[PDB]
Amino acid sequence: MYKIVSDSACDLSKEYLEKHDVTIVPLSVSFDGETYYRDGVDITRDECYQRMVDDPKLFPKTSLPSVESYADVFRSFVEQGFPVVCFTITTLFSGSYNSAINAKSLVLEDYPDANICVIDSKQNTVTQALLIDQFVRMLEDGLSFEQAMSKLDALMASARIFFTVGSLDYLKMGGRIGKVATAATGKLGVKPVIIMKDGDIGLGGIGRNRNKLKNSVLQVAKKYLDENNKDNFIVSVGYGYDKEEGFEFMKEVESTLDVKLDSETNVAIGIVSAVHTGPYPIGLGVIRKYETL
Ligand SMILES: CCCCCCCCCCCCCCCCCC(=O)O
Repeated sequence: MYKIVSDSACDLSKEYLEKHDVTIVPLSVSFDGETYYRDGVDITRDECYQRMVDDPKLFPKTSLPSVESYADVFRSFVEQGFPVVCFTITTLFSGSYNSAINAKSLVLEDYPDANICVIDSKQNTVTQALLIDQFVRMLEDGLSFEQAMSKLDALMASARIFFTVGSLDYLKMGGRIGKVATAATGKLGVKPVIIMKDGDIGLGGIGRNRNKLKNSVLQVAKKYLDENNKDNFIVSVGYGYDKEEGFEFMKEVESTLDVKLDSETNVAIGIVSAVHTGPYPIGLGVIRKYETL
């Protein structure tokens, strides 16, 4: 029996965490740059979105989890004899992974025969949730840790997020915009269609109208799924401030792609991503079914 751990960027539902025994190590958010609140623990996802929606000039800051936060979780499981597997947001967005690496080392000092595996998921939000869920599936289906790890690279390489946001303001201010900043996207009124793959974000298209942008998101995903064998993928949706739009989007996804969503890994996009996307991200994530690899 493994104790699966993730940082809070994965956005897995309360229900999922209880059902599959996944433990979350929270990132923090600050609105004034002085006081920080642990994601989901000291503040709720809905409250954070509200602060941003109420104040379009407010740019909050995120902070990686402390080494001690990871260490206390690792330690409590390890002294019970549990092997630990810990997933983090992509190292290209956050130093979360390296906090966990330092925390593993800390715990080893006091428990030299401890089994702790730290994984740079190379994902975020929906695809981090999809990857964790593939791992949860493999272990529940009776694969050994080694058998599951032998599929990890291919799973991570196959993951994609296809999404759009309300503006470039938060991405630029938060420093992770990277290749999504171009001459075209810098023009007044334009929003990007964004693709997350291989641990980072890139530009998949542009537009101006919310509904047209969501249609472009779907067309970009459809091309990828068609190329790679749609039947062999799990598909889930992530939504931001407007839950109704999210549910309606899920219908468009199922209709356009001719799939049924895996609802367990649908996510209300969390604070970690929202601080950087703004309160209006919407999109879908996909990942290969391990069985097909
Ligand atoms: C369907 C899901 C759509 C939302 C996808 C958003 C994923 C990529 C957007 C960029 C996210 C940057 C997050 C950086 C978090 C930094 C945390 C920290 O301070 O260490």
